[PDB]
Amino acid sequence: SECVLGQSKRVDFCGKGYHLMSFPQSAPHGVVFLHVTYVPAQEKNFTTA
Amino acid sequence: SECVLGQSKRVDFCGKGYHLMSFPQSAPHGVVFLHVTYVPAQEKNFTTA
Repeated sequence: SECVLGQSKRVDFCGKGYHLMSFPQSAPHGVVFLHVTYVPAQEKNFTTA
Repeated sequence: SECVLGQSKRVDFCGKGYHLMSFPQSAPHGVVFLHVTYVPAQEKNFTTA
């Protein structure tokens, strides 16, 4: 109800990172979620005030 | 996962009041949280439109 039917702001609820979406899949006696998330990359230092 | 690794918008979940931060500590067979929150103070009336 939270991951699929909208976007989630709870940390580490729908995947690891900033959540984007989720896709459900059926499974025998269970369910599988395919969470699509967003992760940063190469960074750089700067001087801030 | 929620109070420590981020900021929580849920009400009366990560302590009482507007949540600011949280700190974890270990105890024999358990965990202890130190929630740091924000609470209003002395107020005054005003006329509004």
